Amino acid sequence: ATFEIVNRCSYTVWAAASKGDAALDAGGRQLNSGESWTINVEPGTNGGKIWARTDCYFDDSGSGICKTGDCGGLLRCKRFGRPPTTLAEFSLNQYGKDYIDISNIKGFNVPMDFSPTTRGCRGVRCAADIVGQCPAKLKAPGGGCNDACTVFQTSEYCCTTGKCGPTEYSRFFKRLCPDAFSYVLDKPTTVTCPGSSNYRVTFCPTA
Repeated sequence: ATFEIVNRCSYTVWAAASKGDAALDAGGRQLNSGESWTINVEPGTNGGKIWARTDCYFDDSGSGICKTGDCGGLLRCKRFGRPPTTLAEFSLNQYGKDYIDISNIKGFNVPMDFSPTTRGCRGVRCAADIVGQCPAKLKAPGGGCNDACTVFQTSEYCCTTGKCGPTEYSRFFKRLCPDAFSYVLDKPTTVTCPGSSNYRVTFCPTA
């Protein structure tokens, strides 16, 4: 499958693509404002994620650190990123279908649209100004808005019992972005697309 990753932000993002134990395609790439990166994601991929990283410092070897979404200090991500990270999440070719969503469960850093290229399903978007509205206690020191589980590390927020409901902090994200997951047991906002669809992930969407 094809995923076009497009940076329409006024700032650079270091795009990342991983399925948690491995890179998808090259795993990461610097996208200056206006740049795009088209990757191939293998059919059958489950638990794939694409996200933006902001304010990265990499040396010539591709090692360093990002202020949001850092993946083990690498330019080319193999693992998932440090919160806060707006997440484009997908599993492909699952019983004939693809499944896509956006999640704020690990916080929000960059506004995102995640849409199919085909007409056979809809896209989803979380592009409200969550960082500008972020409650003080959730503000992340390098930018972005942490989820409450990251900040407080209690079962109320982390759902580590498999038993949790909405909170004032999940509702902060959910009201701003109803189409994104705001906590683990949120009413699902996963979209069913035709199997073997192609997609576009847009940072700072306007269309």
